[PDB]
Amino acid sequence: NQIDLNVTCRYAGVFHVEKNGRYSISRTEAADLCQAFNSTLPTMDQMKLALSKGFETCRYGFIEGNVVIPRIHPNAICAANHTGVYILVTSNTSHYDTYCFNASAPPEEDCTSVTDLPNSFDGPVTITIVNRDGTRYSKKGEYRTHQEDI
Ligand SMILES: O=C(CCC1CCCCC1)N1CCOCC1
Repeated sequence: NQIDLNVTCRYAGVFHVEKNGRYSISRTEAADLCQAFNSTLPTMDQMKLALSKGFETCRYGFIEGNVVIPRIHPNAICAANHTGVYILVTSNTSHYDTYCFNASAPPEEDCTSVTDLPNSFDGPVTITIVNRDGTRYSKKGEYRTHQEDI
């Protein structure tokens, strides 16, 4: 009973979270997952400020109201070579990664590692935070509040 959560740098408090190395989070699970990091789904304004500070990924993830990819450098295989906060318009499917926003993070680029899952609740799952540099933090708990996500 294990969940891997790959996390990034925080940019103006915004960061990316990928679950189990594949697109696998529903919108309900995404809000619960950010709450476990004492965080919320970013607003579009919060995401645009994060982009302006250096944030980009090559993965679709939820924000409040949309599924997006923040892009700085054009790349043909990331958001069809677009720049800016690219918004997914047409998809058949419902599961993506998520973005999260923590208001207490530093104002600009924070590329230190994540060393805690501060607001997870009691549960049976071994949850492992995996940083880009490979460092890990594990703790037993749960974050999902909706049965359909378990
Ligand atoms: O776990 C924590 C805080 C513990 C430490 C405290 C300083 C920042 C690095 C790690 N967070 C989860 C998601 O990003 C914002 C905060």
